[PDB]
This record gives sequence, structure tokens and C-alpha cells, in this order.
Amino acid sequence: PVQQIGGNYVHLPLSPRTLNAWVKLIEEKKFGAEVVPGFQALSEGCTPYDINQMLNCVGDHQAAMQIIRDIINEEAADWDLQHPQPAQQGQLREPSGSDIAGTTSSVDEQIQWMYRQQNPIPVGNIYRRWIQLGLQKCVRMY
Repeated sequence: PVQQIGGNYVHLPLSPRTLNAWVKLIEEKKFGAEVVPGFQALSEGCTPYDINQMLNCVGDHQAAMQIIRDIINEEAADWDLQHPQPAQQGQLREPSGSDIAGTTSSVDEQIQWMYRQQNPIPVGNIYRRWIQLGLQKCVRMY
């Protein structure tokens, strides 16, 4: 997530312990249900970068990544259209679907987007609850 240093916002990364307590939620509960909110709780206030950091920690128990990516693109699609860029220079770009998901953006951008004065956009808590929707998918598969 992010910490404010004198009116300025700086990425504070996820403490190791804060990933552990999460990797453990799977391997000890292995999806199911207790993870949908479990994740949501850890997910609180993160950037797209952070969310990603979490997932890579469990690309071994990976039989579920494929369907989550499915919804991300499904919604990224819904996004690259409804709110398009639609275009520049100097000013930071408008966040596409690949941006919001953290795959074509830096964390600086993601913060630059979450906390801009003129029209701030919560990429964290947007992409965040794509992950939420893609997870119920997983859940039912049980």
C-alpha cells in the first residue's frame, strides 16, 4: 500500500509477515470460502502491484489462476471501452484495462492514479474486487 510523507504519497510495500499470513490461508484452507473475505481484508488499500505480489506467492497452487485471469480480461474489456483513454504528453496517461491490472503500469503510476487531485481513480480497489469476483468462481468449484 501507500504511506503519506508530508502531503506526499509513497509506496509502503507488504511486510513479509503480511504475505505469509496470506499464503498460509490457502495452503491451510486451500481456497474454499474463508479466503474470499480473507483476501479482501489483506487487499485493503493496496496498489495493483501489491495484489500481484500476493498472487505470485501461490502460482504453485495454480489450478485457479487461469479462471481468475479470465474475469480480469472480461472486466478489463468492460473497461478499455466504457471509460477509454481515449488518448497526452507530459500528463500521465489514462488507465486502460492492462493498466488497472498492474501488468502495464508501474506502482508510481498506480499511486499517481489513486491520489491525483484532478479526478482520482481507485485502481487498487477496482482491480481489487475483480479479484473478488474471480474468486467466487473458484469457490463454487468445490
